[PDB]
Amino acid sequence: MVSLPRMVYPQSKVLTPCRKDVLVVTPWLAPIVWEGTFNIDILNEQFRLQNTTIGLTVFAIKKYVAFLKLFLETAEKHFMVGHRVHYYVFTDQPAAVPRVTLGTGRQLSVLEVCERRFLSEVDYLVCVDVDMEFRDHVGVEILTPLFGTLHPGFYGSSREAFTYERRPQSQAYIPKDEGDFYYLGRFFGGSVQEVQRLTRACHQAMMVDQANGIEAVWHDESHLNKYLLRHKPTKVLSPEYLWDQQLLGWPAVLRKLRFTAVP
Ligand SMILES: CCCCCCO[C@@H]1O[C@H](CO)[C@H](O)[C@H](O)[C@H]1O[C@@H]1O[C@@H](C)[C@@H](O)[C@@H](O)[C@@H]1O
Ligand SMILES: O=c1ccn([C@@H]2O[C@H](COP(=O)(O)OP(=O)(O)O)[C@@H](O)[C@H]2O)c(=O)[nH]1
Ligand SMILES: [Hg+2]
Ligand SMILES: [Hg+2]
Ligand SMILES: [Hg+2]
Ligand SMILES: [Hg+2]
Repeated sequence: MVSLPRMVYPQSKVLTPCRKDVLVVTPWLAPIVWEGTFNIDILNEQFRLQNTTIGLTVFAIKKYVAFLKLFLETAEKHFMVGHRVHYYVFTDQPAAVPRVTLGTGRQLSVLEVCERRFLSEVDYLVCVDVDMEFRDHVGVEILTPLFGTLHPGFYGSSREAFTYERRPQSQAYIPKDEGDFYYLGRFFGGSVQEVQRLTRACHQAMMVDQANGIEAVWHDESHLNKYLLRHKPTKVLSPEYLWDQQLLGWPAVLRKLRFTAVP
């Protein structure tokens, strides 16, 4: 709505690709977020003017509560810094949640293990796994109605090699000649509405597979991929946003490693 203020930055070169080594836009015109493709100053202005609030959801059950401290501490240094953030930690051990110091405008809720609550408190929802840590900037450049993240182990793979559910009996089934990318189940999100639609669809699909006595090869991730195949994401995040340096190193194609597995 509101107009952006005067800003000074490099023009942008119509005749110069921002990247010559990677695909920066999908066939359905959704941007693929790589370092160098965005001016964070412009994006920060756009989202702050909207007083955007981002919700970050994580599940920490059983032995996984041990990952919370590093997860939250690093998020405080790299996730949506400058914007309103609301952390939602779902755990079976509320008292085991570390007391992490948060910056201003950021809050955390412990939910022991509602839907409409999200719609009321945040504009976007970012759903990630807790056994990770932020190592670099993860900001508003990822926000959009719906986004998936390229899985680090298959970004350069052909569709036939993707570990999609290949059994026709499963609702998550995807044949060999179908598929755009293999998205990681550990990092996805979008507007509250779109995220609830995705989780709702996947919940029902999994219920169907259950009754039929079948369980997708990679569970939630398998259904996520089926959903995103049929409902194209409005933005796709590159592997910079979901990596594992111990297992994959640090390729030249990745100018930054932002969110990674904890060794
Ligand atoms: C062909 C080489 C690929 C190496 C990565 C395999 O990653 C696993 O992929 C499956 C789907 O095929 C699941 O997504 C699984 O969760 C992935 O493992 C997890 O992510 C990788 C990157 C690594 O951090 C593992 O320790 C995780 O368990
Ligand atoms: O067999 C499993 C593996 C993971 N999880 C849950 O998934 C979350 C994060 O998943 P994972 O360990 O697969 O994360 P990744 O290494 O993919 O980041 C954990 O907090 C657990 O609550 C689970 O319930 N069962
Ligand atoms: Hg979520
Ligand atoms: Hg689904
Ligand atoms: Hg599900
Ligand atoms: Hg899903």
